[PDB]
Amino acid sequence: TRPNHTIYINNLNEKIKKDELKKSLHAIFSRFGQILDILVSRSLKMRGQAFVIFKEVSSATNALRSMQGFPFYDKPMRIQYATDSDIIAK
RNA sequence: GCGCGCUUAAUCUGCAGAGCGGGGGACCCAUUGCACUAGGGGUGAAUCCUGGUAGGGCGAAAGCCCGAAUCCGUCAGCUAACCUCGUAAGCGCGC
Ligand SMILES: Nc1ncnc2c1ncn2[C@@H]1O[C@@H]2COP(=O)(O)O[C@H]3[C@@H](O)[C@H](n4cnc5c(N)ncnc54)O[C@@H]3COP(=O)(O)O[C@H]2[C@H]1O
Ligand SMILES: Nc1ncnc2c1ncn2[C@@H]1O[C@@H]2COP(=O)(O)O[C@H]3[C@@H](O)[C@H](n4cnc5c(N)ncnc54)O[C@@H]3COP(=O)(O)O[C@H]2[C@H]1O
Ligand SMILES: [K+]
Ligand SMILES: [Mg+2]
Ligand SMILES: [Mg+2]
Ligand SMILES: [Mg+2]
Ligand SMILES: [Mg+2]
Ligand SMILES: [Mg+2]
Repeated sequence: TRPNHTIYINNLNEKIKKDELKKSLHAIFSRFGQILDILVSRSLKMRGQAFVIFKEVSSATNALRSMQGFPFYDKPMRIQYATDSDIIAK
């Protein structure tokens, strides 16, 4: 719940492949600001989740506030704030 | 060495078939998971608590024992089709 450069999204449709999911997430979130990276994994623990890392925290906050609850692949996205991502911390 | 047996998927036929087993792997169902570095998982009865113990083997029974080892490599839920490998080894009696 603490503001971060990286936003954490879950409740995502697990049938959607990594490439397509990342492409769609970039498509939707790039309008809020420059995206540093998008981490997606389909492992047992990490599936249904994604990490969108923004260049600016303001972008992260606006994206989160704006896309909170968005119908994405027939499921409402659940968005919270990320610890800092390795790319940012470094 | 051979004849019965025993744990085990570990046995038969002339490296390969048959038989017996292990793992991956859709739809369906279940899973809401804070990652970018031991974690997660598989064979087996062999797991846990600080000698006990879950769980297993022989035995009609009472009783006697095991309660090991090791591997995949950061990854594996269920799962037809399908893809794959294993068929090592350790003993008890007799001649
Ligand atoms: N899969 C398993 N799960 C749990 N526990 C297991 C197990 N396999 C074996 N055990 C236990 O550990 C001991 C190991 O015996 P092993 O098979 O080396 O050696 C055995 C066996 O090779 C042989 N044996 C046992 N019963 C036999 C029988 N009825 N006929 C012929 N030979 C027998 O003589 C030895 C006597 O063993 P014993 O039964 O006193 O003790 C056995 C058994 O109690
Ligand atoms: N789903 C999974 N998740 C995580 N790790 C997994 C896994 N599946 C397999 N592994 C591990 O990786 C190896 C893969 O070889 P595979 O299981 O084909 O090779 C196995 C298997 O094909 C066969 N096997 C194992 N247990 C068997 C059994 N009970 N009956 C018949 N064959 C068996 O012999 C080999 C034994 O070697 P081992 O099991 O040490 O070697 C296994 C195991 O250590
Ligand atoms: K088991
Ligand atoms: Mg062969
Ligand atoms: Mg099994
Ligand atoms: Mg599976
Ligand atoms: Mg038996
Ligand atoms: Mg899977």
